[PDB]
Amino acid sequence: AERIVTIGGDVTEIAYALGAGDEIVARDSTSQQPQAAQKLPDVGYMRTLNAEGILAMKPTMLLVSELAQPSLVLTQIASSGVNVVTVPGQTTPESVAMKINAVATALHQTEKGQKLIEDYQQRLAAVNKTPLPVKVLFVMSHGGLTPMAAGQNTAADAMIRAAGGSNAMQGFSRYRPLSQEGVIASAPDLLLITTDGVKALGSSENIWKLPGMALTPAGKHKRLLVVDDMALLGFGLETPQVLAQLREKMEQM
Ligand SMILES: [Br-]
Ligand SMILES: [Br-]
Ligand SMILES: [Br-]
Repeated sequence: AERIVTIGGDVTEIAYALGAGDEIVARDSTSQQPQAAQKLPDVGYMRTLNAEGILAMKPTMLLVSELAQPSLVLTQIASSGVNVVTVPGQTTPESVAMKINAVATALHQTEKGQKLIEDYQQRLAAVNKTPLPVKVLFVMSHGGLTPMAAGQNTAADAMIRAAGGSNAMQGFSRYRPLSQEGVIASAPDLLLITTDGVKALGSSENIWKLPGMALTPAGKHKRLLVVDDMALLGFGLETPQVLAQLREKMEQM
């Protein structure tokens, strides 16, 4: 009897996993999993929401990532009588269980949430996170906006560390434009990028034309790992599988 709008691909996938599929009426553009979600109306991008697009779906509940913007839109939706449930957005392996908890509590499925958490925790524990001497550079890019490198306090940094690797970029937080000297000094062994990042550059071969990139170990061997954006950076249920693959890629080298 509820009508749920879910915002954040991590959140949507969790809500489906807890059995709420029948009640989900719309989602945001970052929500493409499971495949059923793709058939639902799309209310806008998580970071550029508008109230009308959500209210048009006549929701009773909005399950929304803390990463959603603008915050004013959430306030407007709550004022309209919709139950707005914020889901934690911390980009850490500990955070996934808190996300499951938040959604399970809202859906009155605490028991199923506890089981999903137990499973996630065991899958995460099984990934080898012991340090490996491999440096990874993550590049974030847009359709025409300057390509950037991720430093600390980013989702990409957290994933690299959780797989036992080292971020090639050190000493700054969030993102900085790529420079030839900084990229060369960072000397990454592996280039990590999302599918949308490749789309913005046009092709994978354009990665190797970025500043300094051809003059790094990664560039010398065109060593790369391209991952779906929400799987790589979203900190959802598939986080252990992504970490296991990142670990394997670092090991094979
Ligand atoms: Br977004
Ligand atoms: Br990131
Ligand atoms: Br490769």
